[PDB]
Amino acid sequence: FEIKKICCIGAGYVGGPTCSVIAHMCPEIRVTVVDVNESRINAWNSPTLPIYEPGLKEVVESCRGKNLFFSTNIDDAIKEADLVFISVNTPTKTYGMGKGRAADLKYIEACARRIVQNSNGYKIVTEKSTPVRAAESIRRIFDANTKPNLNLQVLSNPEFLAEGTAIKDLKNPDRVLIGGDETPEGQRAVQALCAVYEHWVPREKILTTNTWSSELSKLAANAFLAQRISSINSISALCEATGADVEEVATAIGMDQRIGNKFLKASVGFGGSCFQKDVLNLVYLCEALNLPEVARYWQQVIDMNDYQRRRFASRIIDSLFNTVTDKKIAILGFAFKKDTGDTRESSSIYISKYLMDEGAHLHIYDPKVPREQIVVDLSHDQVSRLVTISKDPYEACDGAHAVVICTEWDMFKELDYERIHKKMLKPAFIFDGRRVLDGLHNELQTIGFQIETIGKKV
Amino acid sequence: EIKKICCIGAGYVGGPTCSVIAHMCPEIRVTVVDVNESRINAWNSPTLPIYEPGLKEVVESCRGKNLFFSTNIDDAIKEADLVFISVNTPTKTYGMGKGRAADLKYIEACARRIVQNSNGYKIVTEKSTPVRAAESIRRIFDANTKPNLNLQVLSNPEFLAEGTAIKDLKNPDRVLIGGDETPEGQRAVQALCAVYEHWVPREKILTTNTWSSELSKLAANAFLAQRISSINSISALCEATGADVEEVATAIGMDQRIGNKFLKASVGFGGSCFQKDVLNLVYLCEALNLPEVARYWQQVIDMNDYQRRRFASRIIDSLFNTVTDKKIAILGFAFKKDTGDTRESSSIYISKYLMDEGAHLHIYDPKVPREQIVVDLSHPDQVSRLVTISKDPYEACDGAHAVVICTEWDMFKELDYERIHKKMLKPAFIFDGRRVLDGLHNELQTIGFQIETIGKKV
Amino acid sequence: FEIKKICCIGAGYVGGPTCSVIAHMCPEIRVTVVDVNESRINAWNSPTLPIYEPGLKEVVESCRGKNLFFSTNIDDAIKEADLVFISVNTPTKTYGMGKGRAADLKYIEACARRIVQNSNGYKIVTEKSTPVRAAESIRRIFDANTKPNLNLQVLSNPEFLAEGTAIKDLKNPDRVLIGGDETPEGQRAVQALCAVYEHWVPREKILTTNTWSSELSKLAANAFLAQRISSINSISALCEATGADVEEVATAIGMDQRIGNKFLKASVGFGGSCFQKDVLNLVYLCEALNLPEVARYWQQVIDMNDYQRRRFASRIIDSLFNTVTDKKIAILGFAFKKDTGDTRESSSIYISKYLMDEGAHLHIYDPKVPREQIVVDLSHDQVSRLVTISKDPYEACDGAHAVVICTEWDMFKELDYERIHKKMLKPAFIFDGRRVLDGLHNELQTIGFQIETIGKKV
Repeated sequence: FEIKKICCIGAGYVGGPTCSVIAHMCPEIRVTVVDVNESRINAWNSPTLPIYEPGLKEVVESCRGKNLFFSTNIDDAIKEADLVFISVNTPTKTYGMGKGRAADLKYIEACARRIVQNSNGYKIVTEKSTPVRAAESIRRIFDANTKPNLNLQVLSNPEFLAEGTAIKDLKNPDRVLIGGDETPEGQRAVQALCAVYEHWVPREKILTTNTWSSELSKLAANAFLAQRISSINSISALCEATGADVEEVATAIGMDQRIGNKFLKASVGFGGSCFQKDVLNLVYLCEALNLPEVARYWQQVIDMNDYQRRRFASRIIDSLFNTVTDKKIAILGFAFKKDTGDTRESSSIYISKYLMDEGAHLHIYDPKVPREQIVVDLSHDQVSRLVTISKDPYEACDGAHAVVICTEWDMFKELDYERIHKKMLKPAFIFDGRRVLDGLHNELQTIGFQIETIGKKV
Repeated sequence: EIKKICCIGAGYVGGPTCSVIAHMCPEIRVTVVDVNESRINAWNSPTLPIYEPGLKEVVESCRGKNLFFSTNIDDAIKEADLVFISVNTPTKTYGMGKGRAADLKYIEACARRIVQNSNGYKIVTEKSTPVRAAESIRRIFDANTKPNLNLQVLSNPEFLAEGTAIKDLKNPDRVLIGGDETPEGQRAVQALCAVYEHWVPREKILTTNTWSSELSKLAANAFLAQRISSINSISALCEATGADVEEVATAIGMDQRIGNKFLKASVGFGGSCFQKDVLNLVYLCEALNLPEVARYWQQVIDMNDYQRRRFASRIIDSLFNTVTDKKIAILGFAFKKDTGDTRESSSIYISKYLMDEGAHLHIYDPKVPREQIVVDLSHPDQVSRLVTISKDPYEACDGAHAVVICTEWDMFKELDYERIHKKMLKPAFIFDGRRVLDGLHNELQTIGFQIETIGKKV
Repeated sequence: FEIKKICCIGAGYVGGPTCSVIAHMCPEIRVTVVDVNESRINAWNSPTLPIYEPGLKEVVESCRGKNLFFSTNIDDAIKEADLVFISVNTPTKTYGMGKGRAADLKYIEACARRIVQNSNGYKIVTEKSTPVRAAESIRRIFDANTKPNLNLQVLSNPEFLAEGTAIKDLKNPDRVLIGGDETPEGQRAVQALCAVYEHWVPREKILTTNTWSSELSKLAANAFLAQRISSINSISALCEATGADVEEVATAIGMDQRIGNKFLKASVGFGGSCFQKDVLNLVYLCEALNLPEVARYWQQVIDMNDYQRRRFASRIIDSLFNTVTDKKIAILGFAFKKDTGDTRESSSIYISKYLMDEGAHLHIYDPKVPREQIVVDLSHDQVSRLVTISKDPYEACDGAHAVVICTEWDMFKELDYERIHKKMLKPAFIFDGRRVLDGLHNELQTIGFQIETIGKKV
């Protein structure tokens, strides 16, 4: 009927911030986040949260201990909950079928079973990572382990938040998506969860589908975004060959309202822990379902990304006459995008890897990524021989043959380039992988730099 | 200051654009010229050779005052400040790039005509904007200089859609103008801007180099085509998993970074713009040794081709792989609703696949003339033996095994399907290739139909 | 309950001989064979039957007009029948999907519909050509066109007879196979048809399966037989390369009772209208069902057959120094196997075709095949220029460079080879494609022949 108590299994990004927001917006609902990881739970109950998000500390502390609880007691929280969120990791498989592409359902299934063991009467169970087949899997387990007077409803409610802006995104979503059965039972359940979201979210922005659609939506959304980036990246190679300019072309394209102007910035390649993972998973799913045409269609988004990184590296190596042994090269930017410390699937790792294959002496600078993270990312002895992590950008550039800008940190616009030039070996190259130095081209060339950028003919 | 305009080419590009300019700039003399005398006479008649809503009023508003249609090319060039080249760029039919490359023969001949008839300073602006057009005109001008002859070459693509040409010309999303990044080019661009600023706000006017304006027109259409192919690829996936493509497209679309336009799954995209532009883009990548980029874009075409085939082969399979002497209704022949245009219509391809099976097709479309349906299906006896063009949908469905909906005409929503069912052979099939019958499935299933549709599992 | 009246739709090999035997063995049953082809029906009612089979004329005439009837009145025969056989042609598709491989269900479906229109109360309907999906197709049609008090049961009862021995095979079958639903209705029906066969056939030899199994059995049986031939043919190529002898190897193989000694005679290639058609159909079915591994497995049976014919032809052409223009060559045997006039998929057609490609003057002899059939088989002007049909074998060999034995007619063993040699050009070649001349090798070599055979090293 009404949702008064909520259990969230999983205290990560998927479930921590969401349930904190729910308990901040609905004073009447007892929200209990549970996790087997004790050190994670103690961090949520500390004055410093295990997740860095703007305004998150304030949201939690305004209701923690009131109607928001972080507990290591999973069993009991399930027992007394009207609604159980499942938001646990779904890491990519590391061995077996779909190795490196398919998602691993083991934690979802283990949570599904713990729910049965600890559960009585009516409950609504909503999965939040939403890989394809999660809901089907949870359904199979519930149906095969029933009890008298046990009625578990299964729903799907994917998270669309982006890290860095989790709270704004949670308070002001483009849409909320809930999936459930096209049954009179399933309808009863979708309504219940809707009523929770309607505390801060208009009904206009709440969309109800079937469980399969919510699963495929999350995946497809991220695939379309990634496609946009590879599309404009493919154009960038064509601009380099013709004398067109990818920033002019992208702006022209974006002013068509049927297309819109977002996700059209050409780059050395997309990164982050969402896009490649989701496109690879989509490809796997199509192969497994005997849809090879659709699989090869989506594979191109990955192949284009790979090609964009390789041709960038290759252009650097060719400018150096195909010899980079013992030459110092500055890598400016290691984060996968600016204004974050996240390096997952960062394009800098890949470019670095290519230059290390050439025996380059890499001096790497990034204002936010820790030295420890960079070392681990490049390793898998080569790192010890070839990689220096520079304290400052000038240190990285001192006596370098080339400067390679890999991340679009704003500070790179405003470095003293005349000084950098003096201390570089000649010819001094600047390779701009992010169009971050647009407008400075005439000045850099008169300073003496050979300056090159994605999507611009030499 | 531009006060005299000559437009070579009285087609879809030149006619409407120059009529609008003249209707917005009383002070500018605008002369549309063409060698084809009968066309010119038609522009000077009460029956223009182009049917666009609003066009007759625009023409008659200023024709004779400051808008003129003439067969005298030479005197129109001689006097003009600005010369638009608005001639056809047909796809090559033989030779290198047969079926994919644009043929620049008319653009070159105009460039040669312009030099023959010009002295002093003139701006020449290419409007069809195929890739290399600007370079071509520039090569003819540069090799044929006269003392005191200073021609500037600009590129200015049209973005109108037939049916809303006037609305798109009076309120464009953007105006694109390409020119050299030089003082000459800048001056020439400025002059053309000043013309458009009589009715177009300066924020919506974008200036670029001439390569960018060419690439932009090609790229925009490719991006649009790619979106439809992406959503069609999702539709196959939905059919295999139990997701619904409309649900999914609506979820994807409410992401403000993706936008909700061009996300409707269909039997395949059609029209004179998309396949042509993507094919030309593929061709240009091969020629520029960008095979990676060529196969990336080729996928947009292959996915379109795959979506049509799997739709057809689903019809053929449901009829146990024999359609010989079987009556099949085809509802809709235009490439989309509300038009009589059949170019690259999916109906053509579906009809073609069923004809290879010896199907007796009965085709109904409320706007496409019977001679256009016949001529499209005759392209390289089969049409003679197998095809009937019906005058009402009920004559087409009388005694048919299957009803194929290929074009999203609204009237198909509202037919008497109880009536149709009774007169169909059993089992009676409806294959809905446009999702036109969504919401009605339970009505039709209980009437007795086997009803199938794109992006919905059976 | 009991079967007293039987209607057979189709008066060919499938239904003519079977129903004649049924009416000869069951005096109590009224058997009525019907066909739209009037000239076929009048032939069955004449003293000379349209089908040549040993003892067939006697079987028909002992009961024709008593309890066996051949009628052009399809409609009425259906009305009064307890049991309706469907045994009409299922020709390979000539256009569309599965062209040249898939079977065409059009006549089965047309018979299914005529049955509904003309049928009341309870009837059992048994299809006898049994291509895959036939029964499913008939079932779909019956279910979609029901009436009050209409109960049609669908069964499958494939024919295994071989032409030439139809009657012996019908009176003494290895097995009878009937397929029907695993329902209490389907069981009722299978029993009824069993009781008919039990008039001359022991219950031990009557096998009951599901409708899908009977369909796949017919196909798979013929595929296994064809596989056996290609297997021993593959070995024959290996014997030629090693010095083993394929007749020794085949005999050794066959004496393993787990293998048995049938269908192990190596040849130039299998033929007849059953094997290639059934293997091609099996391959198509696997492709259509997304079983590409199984498809390529079975394709090898066809590829091996093709390879065996080609390498045989190629050996002839190489022995002639790759020039056969205007050289006379005797083709002895045109029938696909000995003791018949049937040339369907005969290996002689293929070998002939290869030599005609070389501009050979073919003199063709066969004791049973008509001249008219040979001409039609080789045609599709080349035949007029290059092909002579010889009255006698000696005429064929007179002034020939080579003698090619393509069919295993016994008479070829006993020709006067010393005479043939005298009249041949030298070197005189004999190419034995059937091991028909085994044991004569020493004599032919001392006569002066260069004699070669399948599966024997030079």
